[PDB]
Amino acid sequence: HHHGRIGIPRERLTNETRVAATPKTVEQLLKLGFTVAVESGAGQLASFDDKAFVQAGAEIVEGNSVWQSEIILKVNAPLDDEIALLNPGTTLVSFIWPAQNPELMQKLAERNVTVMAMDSVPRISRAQSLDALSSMANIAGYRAIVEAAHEFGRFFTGQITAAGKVPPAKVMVIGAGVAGLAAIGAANSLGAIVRAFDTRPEVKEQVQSMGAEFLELDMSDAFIKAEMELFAAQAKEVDIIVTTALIPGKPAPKLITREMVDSMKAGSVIVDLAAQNGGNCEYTVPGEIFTTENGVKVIGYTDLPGRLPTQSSQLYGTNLVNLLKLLCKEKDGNITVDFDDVVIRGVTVIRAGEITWPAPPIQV
Amino acid sequence: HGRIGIPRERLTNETRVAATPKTVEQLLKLGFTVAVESGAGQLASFDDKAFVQAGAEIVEGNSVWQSEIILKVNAPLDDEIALLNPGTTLVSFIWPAQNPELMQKLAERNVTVMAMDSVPRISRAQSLDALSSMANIAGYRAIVEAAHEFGRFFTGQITAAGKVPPAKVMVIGAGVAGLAAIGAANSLGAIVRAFDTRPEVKEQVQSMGAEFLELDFDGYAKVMSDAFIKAEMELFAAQAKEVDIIVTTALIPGKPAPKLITREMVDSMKAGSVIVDLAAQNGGNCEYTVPGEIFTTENGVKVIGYTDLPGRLPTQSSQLYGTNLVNLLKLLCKEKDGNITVDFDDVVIRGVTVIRAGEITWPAPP
Ligand SMILES: NC(=O)c1ccc[n+]([C@@H]2O[C@H](COP(=O)([O-])OP(=O)(O)OC[C@H]3O[C@@H](n4cnc5c(N)ncnc54)[C@H](O)[C@@H]3O)[C@@H](O)[C@H]2O)c1
Repeated sequence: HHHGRIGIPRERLTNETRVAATPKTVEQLLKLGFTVAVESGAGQLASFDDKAFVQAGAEIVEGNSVWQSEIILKVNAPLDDEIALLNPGTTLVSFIWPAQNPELMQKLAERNVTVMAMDSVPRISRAQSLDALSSMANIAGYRAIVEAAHEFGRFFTGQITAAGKVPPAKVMVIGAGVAGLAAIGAANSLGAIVRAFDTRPEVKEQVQSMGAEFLELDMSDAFIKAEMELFAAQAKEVDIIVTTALIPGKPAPKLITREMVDSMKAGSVIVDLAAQNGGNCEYTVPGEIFTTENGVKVIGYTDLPGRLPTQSSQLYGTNLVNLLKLLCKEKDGNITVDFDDVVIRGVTVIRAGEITWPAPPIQV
Repeated sequence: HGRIGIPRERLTNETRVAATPKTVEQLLKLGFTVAVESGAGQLASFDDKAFVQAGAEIVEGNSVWQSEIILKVNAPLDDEIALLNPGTTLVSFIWPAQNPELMQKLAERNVTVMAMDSVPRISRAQSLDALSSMANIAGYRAIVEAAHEFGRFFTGQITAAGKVPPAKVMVIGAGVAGLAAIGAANSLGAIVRAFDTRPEVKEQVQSMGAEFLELDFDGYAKVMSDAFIKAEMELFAAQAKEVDIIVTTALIPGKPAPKLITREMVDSMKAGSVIVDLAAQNGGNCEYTVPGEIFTTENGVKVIGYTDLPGRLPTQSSQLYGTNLVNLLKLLCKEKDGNITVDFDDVVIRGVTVIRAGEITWPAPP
C-alpha cells in the first residue's frame, strides 16, 4: 500500500520532453507530507536525471510500479494502457481537455478515480499560481523569440561597430496576452524595437510600460478590415512577427495572409504561436518551419514549451504543487476536495468515479 | 574597366557574400562599377534584384571573374585560381602562413592579392579589421546558439508559478568574441563571469556588467608556468560546478587550441548546461568538443562546436565584412577614382598585401 505517495510517470506521448515534477517540486511535495515515486528516466529529456530526484527525496521505480500510487501527476492525459493501471481511489492530475475527450472521460470514471484537469482551472486571480495554461503560454512567448533569434540572419540588438552602426530588429507582437507579453519581454532583452497589437484596450498600459508601441487602428468584423490593414502596413516595416491570437472555443483567426508575408523584407521571421489551433498565419505548416519564396521563415512549432523542457517542467510542476497546497491544508499527505472553493470545483472533472464536468456556470 | 566582381562563394556550405546592396552603393561612390554573380547573395537573403536596385549588374557563371577587382570571403578554390586573369586584384581571406601551396598558385596568375586576415591588428585599421567583425558576430551568435540549446530561461523572472533565477554564464577569453558574448549574455539578464590572462581587460569586462574572475595565486612566463596553469584549471573546475553556460574563445590561428575545459569539469556540470566552443576550428578549448557538431555528454551537457558562427548570421556577417572591404578600397582609391594604388608606405596596405604583381610579399616587417 502507498497512501500519500505521488507517482510521477514517464510521459509516453510522442516527442514529449516535459515531466510533471522536478527535484525542486519534489522537495515541496515532501513538505506537504507526501512521498514521491518517480519512474526511471521520467525527467531525462528535461535534464532531470534519476539521481537528482533521489537526492531530492524521491524513490526511483521501474514498472507500472509508479501507477500503484494514491496520486499520479502527469503532463498529458493517460493512454488506454495507462488507464487500466489506475486503481480505485487514485487522484490523477494532468491535462485532460474533457470537451474534446468524452471517451477518455468515461474510461477514467470507470476506474473509480478522482481527476483534476489542469486545463479546467478557472481563470480567477487567486488561481494564478495553479494556472498551467498561463505557465506554458509564458514559456512559449519567451521561446518564440529564442527560435526567432536562432533563425534570423541579422543582429536583434542594435550596436556601434568599427564596421558601421547596425539598427535593432523590429518586432511586431500580435496579441498581448500571456504569451505575447512574454515575447515582448524576450525581444526587449535582446534590444529589439517592439510593437504590439491586441483588441483588448486594457492591455495598452502593460504594453507601453515595457517600452513597446501599442498600435492603433482606423467588434465584430469591418473591425477586422482595419486590423488587417494595420498588419499589412506593419508587415512591410518589421523583421519579426510573433502571433499569439486565440479566441476561446474557436479555430485560430487568419490574421497574417500570404500576401502580407510576401510583402516582407527577405530574411524576415514569423513565429506562429497559434499553430496548434491552425495558426494566425496562412503560410504556417504546424510542426515545421516553412520558407516562402521571398525568403521568410514561418515558424509553426506546436511544442514551444517542450522546446524549453526544464523550465516548463519546473513551472508546471509548481502549478501542481500549488494545487496540492489547496487540497492538503494540513500537510499530512491527505487530499481533501472542497467543492465550495470554485477553483477546486472548476478543476475537478471526476470525483471518485462520478463525472463532475462541466462545473456550474461561473463569472471570470 | 574599374569593375569589381562579386562571385558566389563556392566553399561548400558558405552563406556569406562579399558585398550587399548597401556596400554596392558605396563601391559605386568610389568610382567603380560592380557585377555580382547571380545567386551570390541568396543564402544571405540578398537576391539579384536587390543588387540591381543598388546599381550592380547581374552576370552568370564565370563572367564575374573578368573584373579588375574580385572581392570574396574565402580564398579561391582550385578551379577558381585559373579564372584569375593577370593584373587582377583579389581581396579575401587567405591565411598565407598556413597555405604556401595556395600562395604559389595565386602568384603564377600574376595578380595582386590582399588577405583580409593579414590586416595589421592596430588603431587606424579597425574599420578594415575583418577578423574583428567576424569575432564580434561570433560572440553574439554563440549566445543565440546557447539560448537555443538551453532548456531554461536565460533571464530571471517572477511568475505566479514562482521565481526563476538568471542563468550563470562563464566566458573564457575577453578578446573581441568573448566581449561580444559577455554583452549578449548581459542583455539577456544573465549573471556573467569572465576570465582572461591579460589583466588590462578587467575594466572593460566590469563595465559590461560581468565579474572579472581572479586567480588563487615576466607576464609571458607567469602565464606559461605550471603554477599559473594549475590555478587557471582550478578556477575553471570550480566555475564549471556552478555556472550553466560556458563560452570559450581561446584560439590562435594556425596553433591548436589549448584544452581548458576537461572531460572531468564537464562531467561535473548540472544536466542541461551548454558549452559553446569558439575555438572548435582548431580542436576546441573543451575536450568533449566534436568540431562541426553538437555533442551531448552522458551527464546531459550540450557541447556546441560549430565552426561557422558568422555564416549562421550570414546577413550581418556579409554586411560588416563587405563594409571592411569598402574601407580597404577607400584606402586603395583616395581620389574616388575607379583606380587602385597599392601604396606600400601605408603600413596597413603593406600588411594586407601578401602577393603583388606575382611576387609573394608576405610576410610584412614588424
Ligand atoms: N486574472 C489573472 O491574473 C489572469 C492572468 C492570466 C490570464 N487570465 C485569463 O485567461 C484568459 C486567456 O489568457 P490570455 O490573456 O493569454 O489570452 P489568449 O491566449 O486566449 O490569447 C492571446 C491574446 O490574443 C488576443 N487576440 C484575440 N484575437 C485577436 C486579434 N484578432 N487581434 C489581436 N489580438 C487578438 C486576445 O485578446 C489575447 O489577449 C483570459 O480570460 C484572462 O483574463 C487571467
